[PDB]
Amino acid sequence: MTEYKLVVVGAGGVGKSALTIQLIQNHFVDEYDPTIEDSYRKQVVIDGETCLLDILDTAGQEEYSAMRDQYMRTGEGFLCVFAINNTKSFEDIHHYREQIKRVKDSEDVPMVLVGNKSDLPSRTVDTKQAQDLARSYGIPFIETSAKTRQGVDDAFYTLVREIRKHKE
Ligand SMILES: Nc1nc2c(ncn2[C@@H]2O[C@H](COP(=O)(O)OP(=O)(O)O)[C@@H](O)[C@H]2O)c(=O)[nH]1
Ligand SMILES: *S(=O)(=O)c1cccc(S(=O)(=O)Nc2ccncc2)c1
Ligand SMILES: [Mg+2]
Repeated sequence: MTEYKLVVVGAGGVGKSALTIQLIQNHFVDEYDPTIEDSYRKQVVIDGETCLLDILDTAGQEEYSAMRDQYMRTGEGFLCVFAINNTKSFEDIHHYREQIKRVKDSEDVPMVLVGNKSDLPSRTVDTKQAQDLARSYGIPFIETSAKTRQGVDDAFYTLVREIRKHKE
């Protein structure tokens, strides 16, 4: 079956681990060591076809590591995550997108902008702001909650579909 290599990037605290663990293991985890980088694996059916997802969940201290570099070079698509209640994490999005463009040496990189923690009412980033940013990057914007599962499959499977079209 076809395999897809996905990488979840964004500032610490935005919910990368929670989004990934929710997708892979179907549980919301409120206390996951922010310093753990790990790859996760799941067999899923997307548009009728069984796929294997391999997902790197990133920790900040590994950002410039050689081993991170190898995963980024081979990564086929990227979720750029911020939290809708944290303006700083939204401000940081360009940093992650820039790193991806550089490592892939490409303007044609499958990516989705993810606004996580949509269940929280203390919003500080507007959907219109993120949609504008996503449009400027040529990518979709998907709202998620790792807590309620809102949008979680949609974010990952949208990225997969983008990789699939990029390859095929
Ligand atoms: N309410 C809510 N909390 C979340 C969500 N995603 C993550 N969190 C919480 O935010 C904190 C940081 O999440 P974590 O996954 O460790 O972020 P990471 O540093 O990007 O891996 C934890 O307390 C999580 O439970 C979400 O969608 N909603
Ligand atoms: S790592 O130990 O090299 C590793 C663990 C699991 C899966 C892989 S990979 O699918 O070969 N590469 C990859 C790249 C980017 N994101 C996820 C997985 C590597
Ligand atoms: Mg984490």
